[PDB]
Amino acid sequence: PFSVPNLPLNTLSNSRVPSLIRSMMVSRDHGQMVQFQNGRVTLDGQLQGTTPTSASQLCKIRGSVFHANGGNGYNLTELDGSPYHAFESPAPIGFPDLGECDWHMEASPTTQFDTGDVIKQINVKQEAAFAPHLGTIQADGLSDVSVNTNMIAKLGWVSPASDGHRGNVDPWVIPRYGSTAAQLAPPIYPPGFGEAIVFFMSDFPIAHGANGLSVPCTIPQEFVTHFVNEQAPTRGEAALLHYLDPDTHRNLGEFKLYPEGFMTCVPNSSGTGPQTLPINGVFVFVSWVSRFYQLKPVGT
Amino acid sequence: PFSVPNLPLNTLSNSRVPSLIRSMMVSRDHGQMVQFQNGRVTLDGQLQGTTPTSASQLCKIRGSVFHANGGNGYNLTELDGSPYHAFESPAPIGFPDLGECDWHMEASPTTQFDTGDVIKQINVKQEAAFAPHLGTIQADGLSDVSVNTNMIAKLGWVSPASDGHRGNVDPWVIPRYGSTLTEAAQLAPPIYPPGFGEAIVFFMSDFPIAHGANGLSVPCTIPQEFVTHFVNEQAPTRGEAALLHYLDPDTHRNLGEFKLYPEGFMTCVPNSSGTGPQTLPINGVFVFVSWVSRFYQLKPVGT
Ligand SMILES: OC[C@H]1O[C@H](O[C@@H]2[C@@H](O)[C@H](O)O[C@H](CO)[C@@H]2O)[C@H](O)[C@@H](O)[C@H]1O
Repeated sequence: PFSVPNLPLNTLSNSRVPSLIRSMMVSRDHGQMVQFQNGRVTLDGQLQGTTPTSASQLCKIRGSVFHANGGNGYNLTELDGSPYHAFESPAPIGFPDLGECDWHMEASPTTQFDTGDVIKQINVKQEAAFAPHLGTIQADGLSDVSVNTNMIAKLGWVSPASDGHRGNVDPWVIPRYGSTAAQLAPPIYPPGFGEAIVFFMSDFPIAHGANGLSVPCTIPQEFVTHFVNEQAPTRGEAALLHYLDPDTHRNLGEFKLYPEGFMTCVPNSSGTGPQTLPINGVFVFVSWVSRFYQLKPVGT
Repeated sequence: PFSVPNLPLNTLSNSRVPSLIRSMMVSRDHGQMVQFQNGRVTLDGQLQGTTPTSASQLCKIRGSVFHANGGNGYNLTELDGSPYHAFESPAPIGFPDLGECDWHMEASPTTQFDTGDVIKQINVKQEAAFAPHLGTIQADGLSDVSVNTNMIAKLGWVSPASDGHRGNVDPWVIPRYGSTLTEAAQLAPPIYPPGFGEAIVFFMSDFPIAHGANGLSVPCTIPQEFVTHFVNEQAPTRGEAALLHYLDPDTHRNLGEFKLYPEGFMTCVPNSSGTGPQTLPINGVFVFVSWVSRFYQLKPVGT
């Protein structure tokens, strides 16, 4: 039988950045289509895009340093050191999906070292030499690292594109994985009947973010892990959820979780919808309903 | 009904550092006693020490910058910004438990910013002014940050203690959480091997460690996703130990027997050499078999 975690949202992680859920929101400006590659999972527990099981795999890169004429960078592997297979994902699992911005990362050797001198602040730009699908990315800060040095890089902060084609960091945009083409997790659309996609918002270090520090995702990481663990057969077109008060277990709103692993509500006329709900509530599965089951409006 | 995650180990996180499980081991040198404060949970889902629900809360510090008595640091809060209550727990939830080393962290404001110039490389030393239990730590790299600037710091790497009292980083050692007596601090209790040839199973992950006693390796007593699972399930503990099989999901073979105790740690009986689970593959899955007595004798594991 299908279930969602009985865990308060404010204790759970974003599925695109390793950061606690701070709020829920709907977006009129950005909610018409998203194609996030992290936080992508079916309700019967099939991982999609670059989505890992663990939050500890999120926004990390592993590779061997290459030195090329007018570029240095990484020949990419999976985080565990094993080969990257194109038949599995558009990039190695846990690869960041924050498109069209600079990635400021801390890179360390995957071999035992004595001193912090071998730890490098690197900058990955999304320009011509950004080709994760082809297994190669260019990175600044590697000029003094020996060729074939194996390193793990962890995303620290993001800033506007070095080439200046954008003024801000747009956390709704995914990368262009590179091609000469990647099998992306499919686009998510609001399915009609006044329904808006629910976004789980977390703060991440972003210089000039369109929404300041806020990064949206379509499902908490611990929900991803739960579905992968349970492998519950999908026995309906949508799973009806209640968002409960953690003290009283009283119903604060109705939500539909679709087989494609994203969630919707109908926001109240006023505007905000789930944004006015408290963030220490718990989702509970009620029953399977049709994809045209009409939800009561949520919020003020 | 009690269960453990049906997920391969190599896809799961260490519960002390946010890093994938690379191997299992028993420890002759360190396995007689551990008192890790992260990865601490009962089988019926009670969090202990500083253990968070989420791997994303691990090895993070949140606080407001102070300048006092020629030393700079943080008045600590919980990671969600809510107040840290002193004299109640060893430290805020997710606070690192890597004792007697320097913590090199990246600190960023919890308020929107325009430039990366506000992002600071800080060093937290475990010296006289390291008092997380009292809700205060000192850090190098904060002299140029305005008083009351609210920041989250994320652990990047650790190195030997600046004061030189130790030559390497020992990842088996927990912090001294103030000038308070360890007995008066509200620590998750010590874990002992329970007898009958049983050794504590340690889940090993690589973390960026300069001059580590075990190189990059950090041990923990349970995968983070196991912690979350027990907190979610709240399964009543109906036995003295939970018997597990470690299965190869590809070959359909039982690779070894393990006992998971109510205190949330796992044991095996290692072979004569004492290498035990270290030779097992890391892509296996644990499954709950049944509740057994503390005297239930396990088949030896390894080579
Ligand atoms: O050995 C203690 C200490 O080592 C590093 O500090 C050294 C410093 O002692 C030396 O004089 O200069 C180098 C070059 O930058 C380092 O700053 C670590 O930084 C420190 O955390 C501690 O591990």
